[PDB]
Formats: sequence, C-alpha cells, structure tokens
Amino acid sequence: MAVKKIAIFGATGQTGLTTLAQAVQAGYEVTVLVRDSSRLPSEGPRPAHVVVGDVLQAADVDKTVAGQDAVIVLLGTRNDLSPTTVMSEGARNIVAAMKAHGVDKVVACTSAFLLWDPTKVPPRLQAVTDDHIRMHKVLRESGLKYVAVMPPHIGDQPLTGAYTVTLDGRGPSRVISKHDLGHFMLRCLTTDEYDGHSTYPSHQYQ
Amino acid sequence: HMAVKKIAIFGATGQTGLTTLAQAVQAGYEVTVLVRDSSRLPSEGPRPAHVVVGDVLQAADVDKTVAGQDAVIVLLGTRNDLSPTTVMSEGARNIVAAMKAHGVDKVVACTSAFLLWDPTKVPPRLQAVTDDHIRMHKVLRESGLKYVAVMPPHIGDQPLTGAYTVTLDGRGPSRVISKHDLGHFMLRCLTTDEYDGHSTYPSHQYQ
Ligand SMILES: NC(=O)c1ccc[n+]([C@@H]2O[C@H](COP(=O)([O-])OP(=O)(O)OC[C@H]3O[C@@H](n4cnc5c(N)ncnc54)[C@H](OP(=O)(O)O)[C@@H]3O)[C@@H](O)[C@H]2O)c1
Ligand SMILES: NC(=O)c1ccc[n+]([C@@H]2O[C@H](COP(=O)([O-])OP(=O)(O)OC[C@H]3O[C@@H](n4cnc5c(N)ncnc54)[C@H](OP(=O)(O)O)[C@@H]3O)[C@@H](O)[C@H]2O)c1
Ligand SMILES: O=C(O)c1cc(/N=N/c2ccc(O)c(C(=O)O)c2)ccc1O
Ligand SMILES: O=C(O)c1cc(/N=N/c2ccc(O)c(C(=O)O)c2)ccc1O
Repeated sequence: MAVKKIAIFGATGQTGLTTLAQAVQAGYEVTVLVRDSSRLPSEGPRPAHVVVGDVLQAADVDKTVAGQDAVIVLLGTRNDLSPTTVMSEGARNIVAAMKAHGVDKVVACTSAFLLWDPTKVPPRLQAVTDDHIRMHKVLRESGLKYVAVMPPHIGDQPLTGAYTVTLDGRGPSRVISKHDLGHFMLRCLTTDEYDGHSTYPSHQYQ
Repeated sequence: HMAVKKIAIFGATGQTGLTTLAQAVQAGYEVTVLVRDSSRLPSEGPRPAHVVVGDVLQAADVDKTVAGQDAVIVLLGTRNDLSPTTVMSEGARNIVAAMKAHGVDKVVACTSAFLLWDPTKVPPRLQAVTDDHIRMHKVLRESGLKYVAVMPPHIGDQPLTGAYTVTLDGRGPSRVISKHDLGHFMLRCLTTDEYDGHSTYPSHQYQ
C-alpha cells in the first residue's frame, strides 16, 4: 500500500492498543516506541518492530521515526492529571525526527478542550490541557502535514466506523469510543483532506 | 513621564522578541539589539537601528547595548534548559549593572505567570527555568530601577489584537496571550508609569 510503515507513539495506551490491533489487521507494518517498564501485552497483536525507550530521548524517537511513511501520536499521562510537558516535548522530538528523516504525515491526538471556551474547561484537566495546547502549537508550527485530532470523552463503546468528523469546531456528541478514535487516526493516513485541520470525531452509540 | 525613544531589546531573536522588535521599529523607536548571531534577524521588513553582536553573559556586550538608552526590554529565554541554569538571572545582573552605570532607569522584563501561581503548577521539566525566572525577578526588584514585571501565561501565535486584558498583581481570566499582543504590551509599558513596581498578567480570549 501507499502508506504501509507507520510509527505509533503511545501504542500501549487505552487508544493505542486498539489502534495497533486495527493497524496490524489492516496490513500495516507497525513500529512502536514502548517504555522499558511497559511493554505490549503478551497475548495481543504483535507489531513489526519494537523500539524500547522514551519519547523524551531524541535518539529513541529518531530510531522509531526512521524509515516510516507516517506517524500516529497517542501519547498521554494515563490517569495522572499533574502538570506535565511529556506530550509537547515528545512532539518536539517527533517533529525534529520527521524533518531529519523526510517523513511528512503526522496524525496526533490532543483534546476537544482546545476547541472549548477556556472558561469552561474543567480545572482538574487544565494542566493536561495546557500541555495539549503546547503540543498542538509545536505540531502546527512545524510545517509538517499535521492532522490535529481533538476528541471529546474517550469511551469503551464499539468500533463502528460510523462516527461524525467535525472540521475546525466542536461536534454534535461529547463521546468517541477508543476503537472509533483509533479507526479515525488510521483513516487519516489514507487521505489528505484533514491535513492542516482540526478534527473532532464523535458519535452516539445506539 | 520621560519620553522613551531609544530602547535596547534583549532576546530580540526569540518568538516574542521578533514581533516586539518589528512592532517597535514600525512605531518609531530607535532600537538596539544584542544578538549572538545576526543571521537570526530578518533581512527584510522592519530592521533595528543598531545591532550589537555578543552575549548577555558578557558584561561588556551588555554595557555596549544599554549605553545611551531610555529604557530596556528583556525577552530572554532558555527553552532548552531543563536542569539548573542561571543564564537569565546572570544576564539580568549584567543588565542592572549597565543600567546603573549609564543612568537608564526603566526596565520591562518577561518572566512567566508561574511566578503568580502555586509552585506545584510548574511541570517538572520547567522547574529549573522557573527557578531562574524567580532569581531574575528578584535581581530586578532589588535593583531600585523602575521595573515592570511581565508574567505571561502560554504564549500563542494568534494575530495582534491590542485588545487583551492586563491584570495587576494577580492573575487574569485567560491562560494565553499571543506573542504579538505580549510584544504590544511590552511596548505599552514604555509609555506609562502605571505598572512600575507591579507584576502584570496579560491575557485574552482569541476568536
Ligand atoms: N476521555 C479521555 O480520556 C480523553 C479525552 C480527550 C483527550 N484525551 C487525551 O487523548 C490522548 C490519548 O489518551 P489515551 O487514554 O489513549 O492514552 P493513555 O491511556 O494515557 O496512554 C498514554 C500512552 O502514552 C505512552 N507514554 C507516556 N509517556 C511516554 C513517554 N515518556 N515515552 C513514551 N511513551 C509514553 C504511554 O506509555 P506507558 O505504557 O509506558 O504508560 C501510553 O502508551 C491523551 O493525550 C489524552 O489526554 C483523553
Ligand atoms: N513559551 C511560553 O508559552 C512561555 C510562557 C510563559 C513565559 N515564557 C517565558 O517568556 C520569555 C520569552 O519567551 P520566548 O518564547 O519569546 O523566548 P525564546 O523564543 O526562547 O527566545 C529566547 C531569546 O533569548 C536569547 N538568548 C538566550 N540566551 C542568550 C544569551 N546568552 N545571550 C543573548 N541572548 C540570549 C535568545 O537568543 P538566540 O536566538 O541567540 O537563541 C532569544 O532571542 C522566556 O523567558 C520564557 O521562559 C514562555
Ligand atoms: O483522566 C481523565 O479524566 C482525563 C480526561 C481527559 N479528557 N476528557 C475530555 C476531553 C474533552 C472533552 O470534550 C471531554 C468531554 O466533553 O467530556 C472530556 C484527558 C485526560 C484525562 O486523564
Ligand atoms: O521552554 C519553554 O517552552 C518554557 C515554557 C514556559 N511556560 N511557562 C508557562 C507559564 C504559565 C502558563 O500557563 C503556561 C502555559 O499555559 O502553557 C506556560 C516557561 C519557561 C520555558 O523555558
């Protein structure tokens, strides 16, 4: 296929695990970056290549980005709402590696709160949102072919492929299943129509 | 007050520096910049009147930049430092000494809104630069110079509005200021004494 080799950052995470499973089923040759302490589960889908290391190390990000057709970014801090720069600094490393290695397409997940009135963002989520804002600025200013995926609440509902994709604004539902979010990140590999846009995927599960 | 025409800008090649410099040149200021590498200044459009090539850590280079000015704008930063660093505070000591030696009495300097919030708001990677912002702020406050402390939140890329809010000695209502609005505010601080001795938090809601 046109896009065949992809790097996934955050493959062990809630959305990353289903994105990886869908990508392997769809025939992608997937490279993952995993932290040493948190490898992919034994019984699950196996990627083609594993780099062990940290997104905060340029060397490890370089190893993961080299030779790819595109990059998916599903970094996050799991339940931890503390102040952080891991997403934005990870994105700085990813941008630098993509430029050095001639990779252009990056589909990266931040949050629908980037499209909210800031007075309404829940204060408990402001520290994480501040880093999503930093991350989105890094990716927007890079000049790369960047699809800004900005989901609302990530739920455990099924894969449908039937969700709404709202461009450059908030969508009509406040949930997307983790499986649909991963499906959309992969869909963004096969089209240029979302490049340079913010995208809000959402659905009503019924 | 005293009419400011000549200014030095430190950090003029940075993201806020570049637009503060452009806006200052367009408004008519006679601008002197201290730059480590003159190729980082734009070759077209508005250009400063005077370029000193050198380093804020070298007292002589700072002295040459501050000589003859009416006021000083400080937009230094060290984005890549994540462990203890003293570049900004040592630069500020050199700036203060040069201002005292040359009779320059007005300094408008950028640190960050972390200095207005609980220290646990600081991401761990940013503790070292925040600690050095605190040292720089203390150097400027203890100098006896007329000092406006500008303590912005996230610096964004939205177009200049001139319509942002400034909150005095406290935090305002948004957590972003465009680099263009931040630069506009630094220049506004040259036209008035009202912020002298205060901390200022510029912020705005864009679109
Ligand atoms: N409702 C929601 O939960 C919601 C809504 C909107 C937006 N979001 C945002 O959507 C994104 C994805 O959320 P999610 O729930 O799928 O993610 P998650 O479960 O928090 O997974 C985060 C992933 O990032 C990896 N990671 C973290 N730090 C890393 C580091 N230093 N180096 C390498 N990898 C690192 C994690 O690896 P480890 O296995 O080593 O931890 C894991 O694979 C997040 O940014 C989140 O804030 C979430
Ligand atoms: N980014 C944010 O959202 C944010 C938020 C709050 C506060 N801040 C703080 O706001 C301030 C301005 O940030 P910014 O992003 O506009 O700055 P920046 O883009 O990082 O620019 C830093 C400037 O300082 C110069 N500089 C650094 N070391 C120097 C040295 N030894 N001698 C002479 N010049 C030196 C740099 O010169 P070169 O071009 O030669 O490197 C550049 O002109 C910083 O102190 C920052 O910590 C940033
Ligand atoms: O731990 C968490 O609770 C958490 C929640 C997050 N985001 N939640 C969102 C984001 C955007 C939204 O629009 C909505 C919504 O509409 O409810 C919810 C992100 C990281 C987290 O760790
Ligand atoms: O290296 C950098 O990029 C850097 C970034 C800084 N950011 N400071 C703040 C302060 C308050 C805020 O609210 C926010 C925000 O909301 O993003 C950011 C400070 C020093 C640095 O060296």
